[PDB]
Amino acid sequence: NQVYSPVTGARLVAGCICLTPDKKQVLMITSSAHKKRWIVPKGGVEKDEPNYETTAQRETWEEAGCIGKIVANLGTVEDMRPGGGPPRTEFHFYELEIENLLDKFPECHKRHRKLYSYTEAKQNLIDAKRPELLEALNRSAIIK
Ligand SMILES: O=P(O)(O)O[C@H]1[C@H](OP(=O)(O)O)[C@@H](OP(=O)(O)O)[C@H](OP(=O)(O)O)[C@@H](OP(=O)(O)O)[C@H]1OP(=O)(O)O
Ligand SMILES: [Mg+2]
Repeated sequence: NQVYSPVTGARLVAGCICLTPDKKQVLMITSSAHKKRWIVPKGGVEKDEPNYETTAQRETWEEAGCIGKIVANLGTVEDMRPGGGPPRTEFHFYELEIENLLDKFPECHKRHRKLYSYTEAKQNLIDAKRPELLEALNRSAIIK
């Protein structure tokens, strides 16, 4: 039920850089694969979905119980990895303004969630070994 690139054959994923009204803090969730690594909400595009905004906002709700307004398109980043060969993932990110953070959401028992300063969020994605996600974060309007 997943969607792949007709060029690279890379898996199409969409996610959100969820920033507060003041643009000081960003919403991070713990990885499911590894419980101590901090990432941002994102997930596979599905066949029915008409655009990437739909995937982004769906995954943002499921993984982080975040509701908000998409204010910007941060373009794409790739999971370019060791050796040669095409990327495995093509990520489409959007900046979202956090309107509401719900206590309950589909994966609130599988993950932790917390607002971080730019400084600490940058360290977390390094620690998490996800510089593609840090690229996307740096494209946002976060204060540093
Ligand atoms: O759908 P899968 O084939 O299981 O893909 C998983 C899944 O990615 P998605 O969220 O995009 O589905 C993991 O994310 P979780 O939802 O389990 O958190 C992600 O782990 P991260 O949490 O680090 O993103 C992991 O990537 P990794 O290679 O780091 O294990 C990735 O595997 P793929 O390489 O097959 O995409
Ligand atoms: Mg996911």
